[PDB]
Amino acid sequence: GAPGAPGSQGAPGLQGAPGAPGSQGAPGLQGAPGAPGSQ
Amino acid sequence: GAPGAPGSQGAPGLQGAPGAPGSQGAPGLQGAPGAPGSQ
Amino acid sequence: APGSQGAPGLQGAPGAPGS
Amino acid sequence: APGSQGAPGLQGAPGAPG
Amino acid sequence: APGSQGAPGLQGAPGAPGSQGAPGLQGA
Amino acid sequence: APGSQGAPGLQGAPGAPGSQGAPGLQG
Amino acid sequence: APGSQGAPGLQGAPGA
Amino acid sequence: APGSQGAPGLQGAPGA
Amino acid sequence: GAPGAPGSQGAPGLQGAPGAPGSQGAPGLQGAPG
Amino acid sequence: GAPGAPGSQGAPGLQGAPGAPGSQGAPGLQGAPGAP
Amino acid sequence: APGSQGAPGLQGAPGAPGSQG
Amino acid sequence: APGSQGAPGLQGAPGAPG
Amino acid sequence: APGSQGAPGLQGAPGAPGSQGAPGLQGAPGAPG
Amino acid sequence: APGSQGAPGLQGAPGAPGSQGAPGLQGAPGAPGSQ
Amino acid sequence: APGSQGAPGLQGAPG
Amino acid sequence: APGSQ
Repeated sequence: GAPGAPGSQGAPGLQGAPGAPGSQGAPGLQGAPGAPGSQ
Repeated sequence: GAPGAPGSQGAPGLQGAPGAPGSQGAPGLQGAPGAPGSQ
Repeated sequence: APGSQGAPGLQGAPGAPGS
Repeated sequence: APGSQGAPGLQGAPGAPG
Repeated sequence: APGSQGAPGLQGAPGAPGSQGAPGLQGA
Repeated sequence: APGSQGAPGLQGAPGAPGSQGAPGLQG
Repeated sequence: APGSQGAPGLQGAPGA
Repeated sequence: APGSQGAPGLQGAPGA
Repeated sequence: GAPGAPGSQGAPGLQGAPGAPGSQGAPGLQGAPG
Repeated sequence: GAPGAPGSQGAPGLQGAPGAPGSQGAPGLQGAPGAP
Repeated sequence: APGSQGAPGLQGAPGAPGSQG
Repeated sequence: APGSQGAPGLQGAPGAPG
Repeated sequence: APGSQGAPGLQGAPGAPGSQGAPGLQGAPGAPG
Repeated sequence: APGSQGAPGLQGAPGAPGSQGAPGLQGAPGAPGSQ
Repeated sequence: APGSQGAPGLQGAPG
Repeated sequence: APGSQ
């Protein structure tokens, strides 16, 4: 009258869940007055 | 008969690596081009 | 992954310099 | 994907005084 | 709830300055 | 569960639909 | 920004 | 959106 | 075997016009200078 | 017994039908506004 | 599949003009 | 991840009088 | 169906049409003047 | 169904990248010159 | 593609 | 540019 021992292992990686944000990095400002054509 | 040994999964919550590192985005040029001399 | 960018052509005609 | 729809936007600037 | 798991619907609420403009340019 | 599956997220995309210098040649 | 194509500014307009 | 590299992309200050 | 071919259905693919396109409008066509 | 190709087959699933007009890119832009 | 990529408005050198104007 | 893709693009027309 | 299982097909040759012609980008400057 | 299907490949043409059509070559129309 | 962005005119400042 | 400097 004995059942088994279903000690289900864990997940070696499991829900690591990397953010996967995706690179938005946007250095996008050289807008300092670039010598405007007003001379 | 006797108990068992571990092992199971199917899909233990797939997550996905991070997206990427900050790009250069849309680097600007300047406020206005043409000349820096006095108008 | 959904990676969705090669080169957005990196500048749409930067500008028309006044001179 | 697209880089800010012509990233700068109206690059020559909208003079449009009036 | 067996439910599911999903990343946020979207980000915050940005957007306004940085496109283009020159209220004061005439270039005549 | 019907929980951590997005939802609250706003645009989070700054359209930045205006950049008016103003001081420049004439105007 | 992408999405506002066509003539989001004066473009052809030399000025005002 | 159309997701395009739009913007007016032109010049207008010294244009007129 | 083959009780009712459980889920032995057809596999339609990518209908419509796969190949996500997009409009593209750059700085407008330049005028004909004098 | 022995399912006849068990599971299911509803392949098409989601669909984007990306049948946008081939022009996609600015076809010919805007007729040259000739200026003085 | 490997995809989703962008390169939208991949201008390259649309105008690349000097002091033409 | 198609290996990104052909990305031949950067600044357009920096023309005008400048 | 032991036939095959690999998620093999990742898109294909025609792929992005990417015609990549550039009929004209900057050639004859429309008679700038 | 041992080896049921003949491993349908990339359902036709593999080789992701496209860039086919070459609408033109270069040189936006007009009149050449340093103007 | 290390060192591979010059699309418009990069490294072409003739001024 | 042929000028502006």
